[PDB]
Amino acid sequence: MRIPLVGKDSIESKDIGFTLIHEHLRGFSEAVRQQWPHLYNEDEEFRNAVNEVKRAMQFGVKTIVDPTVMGCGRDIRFMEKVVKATGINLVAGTGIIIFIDLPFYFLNRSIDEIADLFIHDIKEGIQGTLNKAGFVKIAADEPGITKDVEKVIKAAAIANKETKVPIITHSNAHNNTGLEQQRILTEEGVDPGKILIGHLGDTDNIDYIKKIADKGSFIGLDRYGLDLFLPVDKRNETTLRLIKDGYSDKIMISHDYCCTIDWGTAKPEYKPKLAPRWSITLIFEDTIPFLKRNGVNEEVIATIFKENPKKFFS
Amino acid sequence: MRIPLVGKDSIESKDIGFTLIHEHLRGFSEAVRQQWPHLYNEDEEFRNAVNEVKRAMQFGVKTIVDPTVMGCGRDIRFMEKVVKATGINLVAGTGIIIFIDLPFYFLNRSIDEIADLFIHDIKEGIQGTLNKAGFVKIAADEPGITKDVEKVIKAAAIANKETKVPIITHSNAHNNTGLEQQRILTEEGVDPGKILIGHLGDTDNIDYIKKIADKGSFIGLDRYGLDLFLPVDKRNETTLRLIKDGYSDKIMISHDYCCTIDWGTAKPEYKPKLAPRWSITLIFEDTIPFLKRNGVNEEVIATIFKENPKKFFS
Ligand SMILES: [Co+2]
Ligand SMILES: [Co+2]
Ligand SMILES: [Fe+3]
Ligand SMILES: [Fe+3]
Repeated sequence: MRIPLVGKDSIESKDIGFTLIHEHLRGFSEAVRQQWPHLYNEDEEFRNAVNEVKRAMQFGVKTIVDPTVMGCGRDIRFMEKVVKATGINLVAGTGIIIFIDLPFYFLNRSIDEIADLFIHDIKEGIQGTLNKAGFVKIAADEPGITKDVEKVIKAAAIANKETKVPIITHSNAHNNTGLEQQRILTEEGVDPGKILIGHLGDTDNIDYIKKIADKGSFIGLDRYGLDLFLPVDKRNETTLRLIKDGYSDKIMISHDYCCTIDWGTAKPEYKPKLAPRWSITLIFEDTIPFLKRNGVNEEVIATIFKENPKKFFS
Repeated sequence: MRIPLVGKDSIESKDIGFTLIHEHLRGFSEAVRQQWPHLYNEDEEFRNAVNEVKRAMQFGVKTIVDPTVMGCGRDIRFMEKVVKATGINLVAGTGIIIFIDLPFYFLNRSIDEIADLFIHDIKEGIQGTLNKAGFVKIAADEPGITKDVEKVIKAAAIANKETKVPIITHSNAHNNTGLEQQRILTEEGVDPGKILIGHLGDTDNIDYIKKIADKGSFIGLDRYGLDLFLPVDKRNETTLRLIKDGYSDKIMISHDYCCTIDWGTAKPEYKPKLAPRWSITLIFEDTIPFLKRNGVNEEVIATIFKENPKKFFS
């Protein structure tokens, strides 16, 4: 019974079914929400999350993997309520999202101490519940591999070696952070096939993407719907090029959709094409249809959304 | 009725009495505590805070100012319970402690939006209660005045100009951050006498300290008890030198004691003199007695602990 699920008994990885590997039921900054609760509306967040999950299930999604962790407001009790309302298979994780330095708590603390937090969540449970973490999430972005970023990467390696759960990353597609994450993890003894290097869909530098896939890790053509990083069409072109080039067995596709996020809204940009609705089902309305009529068959779709997650969690 | 108090009616500034201007009932990283509650024990924190406050009151402390804000785990409900248990006058504040960048929430948000959070806490109340903030707290440290640090400083200026509450700072005594905070705030129209530049007691560069006091702001000879920054004796010498040099009317003394903090414990260092017990009453056991027998009279003590806080909040 490999994979722990929020609010359910654990399931064998072979039964994961059609999976969205990188979605967020909700995201927020823990410190801002604790200090200024007036900014938030949990009931609206809950309604939005339930609606999106139901829509995903209507398109045949069986399992959602939610890599919300420390820094983005992971709340296992909110997740379990969404499960109760929908019946979705939901995989929660553990980890830390930082781009520069760790919080003040971590002053004078070792990599082992950080790893112990992840292992606690995997083996004992999350936030005082018996819901266990099924993967580790880590990050790097524009600042690159800082001292503290490297500490978290190495802690994730320790957690993987002890518990065998896979690792999902956040990277910046325009620097080499994804490649660096992969290298540091594999040097620490992590199987490359247990790593998903995230946010690679943000670039059309296909050689960089192929380099990571060729080293053995899954490539996250996630953020489907955020044209800020790269338009859906260019993403689609990149996705289609990778498929016709033979990389289906390394491709993971998701939206990285946040049913509710607290980030300020950026300046809008309007293109000659009307922006597709970023949602947890955009790949069913745009990407998958775009793919199909470009010649890619059902077996490729099954590889990306079923076989690849199965392997990842196997 | 100038100064709001946690769990009490507001008091006139003239009735503040003997005040500890910079103490923490509790500190923690919001994100770490939300994600790994197993690391914390609120009942122990509560017992420790109540014990320390009671001991302070036995030495004649009437009012404690607690500059725990976003980044250090401000919790108004915990504070109100401590008030109920002790009867202390407790002044809570608003603000943000960052050293480099703001949390992800603040992407694409203006200085005005940040100021609005502080003004909400001052005028409406803290964390969904009717307990209001009586000052703004801001920080800068080893990284200096970063873009985001400057945004928070300017937001504090807006809050002060609108509400007239004073500003307490965290600075690094070994760079010019305190001087920079003072300059930026005064350029934005903040009265220098409404600013306390914190952590200046960490240095024995008296000329730097005098420079800040001479520009009109209070000088925080806080961290009494943390020999890491500077031994008590050297602090005492610095404090005594400043007094005999005429700076009593700018000096503010506190411990910056945290009844419970979640920071990892640093490598211990042992000096020929046994380390004095860092606590909220160390100045009653060491500093004030050290001062008195060095010739400083009761009027100086009243200036530092009564008249100066009165002015600050007037
Ligand atoms: Co990400
Ligand atoms: Co400080
Ligand atoms: Fe994400
Ligand atoms: Fe402090």
